[PDB]
Amino acid sequence: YDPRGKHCYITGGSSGLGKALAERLVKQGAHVTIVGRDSKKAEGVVEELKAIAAPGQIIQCIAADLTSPIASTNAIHAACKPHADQAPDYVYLCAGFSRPKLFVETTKQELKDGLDGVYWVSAYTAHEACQMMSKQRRTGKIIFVASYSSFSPAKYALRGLSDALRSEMLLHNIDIHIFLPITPDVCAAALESGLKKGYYQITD
Amino acid sequence: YDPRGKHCYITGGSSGLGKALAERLVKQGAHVTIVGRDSKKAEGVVEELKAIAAPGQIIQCIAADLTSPIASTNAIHAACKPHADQAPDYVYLCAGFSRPKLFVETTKQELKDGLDGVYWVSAYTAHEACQMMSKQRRTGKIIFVASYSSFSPAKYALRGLSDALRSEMLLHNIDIHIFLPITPDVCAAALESGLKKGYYQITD
Repeated sequence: YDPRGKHCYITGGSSGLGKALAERLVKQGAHVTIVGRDSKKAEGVVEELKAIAAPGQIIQCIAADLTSPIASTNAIHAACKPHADQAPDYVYLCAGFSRPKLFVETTKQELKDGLDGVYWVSAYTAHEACQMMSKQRRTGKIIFVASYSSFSPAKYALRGLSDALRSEMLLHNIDIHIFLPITPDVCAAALESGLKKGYYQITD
Repeated sequence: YDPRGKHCYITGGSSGLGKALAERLVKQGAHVTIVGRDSKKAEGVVEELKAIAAPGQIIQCIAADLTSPIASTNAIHAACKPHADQAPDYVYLCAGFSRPKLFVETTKQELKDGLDGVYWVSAYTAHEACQMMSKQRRTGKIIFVASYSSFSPAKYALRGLSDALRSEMLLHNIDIHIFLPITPDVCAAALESGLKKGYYQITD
């Protein structure tokens, strides 16, 4: 886990923990690609980080709804045209919304929306991510982030997919990790902490 | 947990564990409603069980894809027109398919299909189920069944929803349970076993 000079593709990088992670993955000296839906929100942060980058560091961003398989697929693909079609190395999955409610209060379309909102954002990407490194036959990491509710299912699903992959994808020699979390940049340290120390599961 | 004279609505009741459960929930003396997709498969089992029922026991079945919110919603509603619009008492969630594969091998549409296949079949029902007892303001139980992969997420999701509900729905005074499993009828005993003994989590 040496991030410097490495493509770091970070979903949800335009808000809390995801932005934080970019801040430092830059300070250290990576190529940092943030994804989000809000173009201005992200292209703002882009230039904020562009400031403190040393010249020649690719610091781009991409507007996409990562609840669409196609958007998820086109995004990661987009972010490597600059990087000579080199797959990313380190991929960070921080996209998420939390609009908490009561089961009985909730429409079925509300439930579907919340799973799409928390699971697939991470999963649809993670898929095409592996599919990329696999076929290019390169390595590098995939890092999931998790943590009245009824988003809970979606969080468990992530653990579920982490665990399935953390098995499987050591046939295509790909690291798999997951986070179980304080100013975001704190949690950011916890993560880089446990990552250099190689644990598959990481807390604060 | 006295099943006799109680509406027992059982998704996936036309195959393994779900059929088994009907066998005994009849032998004991319930009103038993099996749901499945295969009309002949189910209307077969229906009459098989109709044999061994004592007269006056409502033993019906319903063909529905429980991956549609509307099908899931119309089914449970259908199965209570005979039962004087009385919500079910005991609801058993055994619908499921397992078509195991490699992540890298899998299409994104394959993954979506597998979650729909294992989670929503149970969840879309469980929702309308509660929504029914809640608004009728009656009690009764909701029982989830769980247990290279990439159906794993969907299993974790169930545990996830079980856990969320097992909290929440003790505001609408509704029992919540879950199964973690041998001839199906074995597992069937394990379940009725731990259910009369009131544990929320049940193994074999």
